[PDB]
Amino acid sequence: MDKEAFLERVREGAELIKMHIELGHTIRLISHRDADGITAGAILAKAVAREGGTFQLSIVKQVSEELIDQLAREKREIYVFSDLGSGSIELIEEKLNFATVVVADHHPPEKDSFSTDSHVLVNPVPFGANSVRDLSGSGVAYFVAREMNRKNRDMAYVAIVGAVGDMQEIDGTFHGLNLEIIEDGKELGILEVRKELRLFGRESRPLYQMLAYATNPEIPEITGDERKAIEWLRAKGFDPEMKYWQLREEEKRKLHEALLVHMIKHGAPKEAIDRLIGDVVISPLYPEGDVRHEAREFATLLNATGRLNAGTLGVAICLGDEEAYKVARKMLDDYKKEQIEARKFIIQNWNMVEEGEHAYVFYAGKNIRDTLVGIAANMAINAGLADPEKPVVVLADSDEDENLVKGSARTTEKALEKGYHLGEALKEVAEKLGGEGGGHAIAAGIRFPKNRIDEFIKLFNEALGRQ
Repeated sequence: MDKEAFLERVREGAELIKMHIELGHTIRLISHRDADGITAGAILAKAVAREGGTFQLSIVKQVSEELIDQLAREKREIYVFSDLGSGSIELIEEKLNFATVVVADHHPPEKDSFSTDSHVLVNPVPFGANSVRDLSGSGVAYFVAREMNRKNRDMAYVAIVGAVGDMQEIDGTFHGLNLEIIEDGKELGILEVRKELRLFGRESRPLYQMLAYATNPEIPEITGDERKAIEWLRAKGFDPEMKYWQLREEEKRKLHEALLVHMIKHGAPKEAIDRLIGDVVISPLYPEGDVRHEAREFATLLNATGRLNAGTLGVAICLGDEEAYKVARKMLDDYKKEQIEARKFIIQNWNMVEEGEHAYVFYAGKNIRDTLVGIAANMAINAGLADPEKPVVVLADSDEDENLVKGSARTTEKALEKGYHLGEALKEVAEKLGGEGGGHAIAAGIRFPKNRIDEFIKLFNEALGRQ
């Protein structure tokens, strides 16, 4: 793999950053949105701060020409790209030749090096490392930070969180330079490698969801069906509502046994089994039951902050800001709280639905958020409250606009046998009201003027009548 040539570029980028830190220049940091990028960005930010330096961080979706030009107009002394930039080398090189740039990334590069000296490409791939299993974005950032100062080895777990988010251990175990980072984490006792269930949700999910949402690999006759999964755990004498971390080591082994036997009974290859049960990274730095205690669950948290326009908050968490974690918790729990509220409202106030000949229409106004309209509809159905043969529509005032109403329609298999098609019906009514609508036969959505709700109820019943 020629580690020494790679380590040479690492040192190149490490000393270059420290040079600007000692010059009192603000280190401009740019990192990718996912878990690999948020962890990578934090590792560099930690390094800068540990040296008494100063940084400004950005969490972006991708490197684009617009972005590079924005950055060039900031006229910074140094730009540090993290988990990004490898495909944008000549771009970066032309528009940022006036400044120092360090690229710490593992994606297949455009070129194997920058033509000028003040631009260094820190990347293991040109030296013979596999982009998807030998080291991740957080990993190369970790090498840089460790060269700057060995103390940054305490970010070893944060580095591995990125690796797992990037699925570097897709086969069930770690490889390449990742192994070195893990050993650093083992020496500082901030991470432990277990042999456990490699599924998501060992800290914050019920066992039956942990199994049903298993895709790598999939669990035959269980993946997809939560009810089948519930039945399965109860039959093997397990609490389907319990969380994996709440099991004893004794109970965990028997869970593994039942799953081993389950896979063998379906003829799964050894490789599939080794992906289901294998390396799981745990950190003593966090209490068991907390999503930060295991790497996959941590990465899932950070991916979430990335998609919620709060990537910099996810970075703060990796840095050790407990208050940031509280922000992230309330942020996620407030949504779960709205989903619960949505189902409460529609069931309690169900005595006020505009039942027509063919459909139920429920207007909730401001009471339910745009996005929760669909699950509200499903609630009325699943409660057995609504006639299963009769489609349900929930309507709520839109957050974006004000004169607008977003709506979603759901129904059943039984109803579809009457020839119903919510997508085609919502299409027709939308066009007539001057809005947008469409979707599948069993589920669809629509947006239209708030002042034509009575007209919608008429048109929607009529549109279903024709089918």
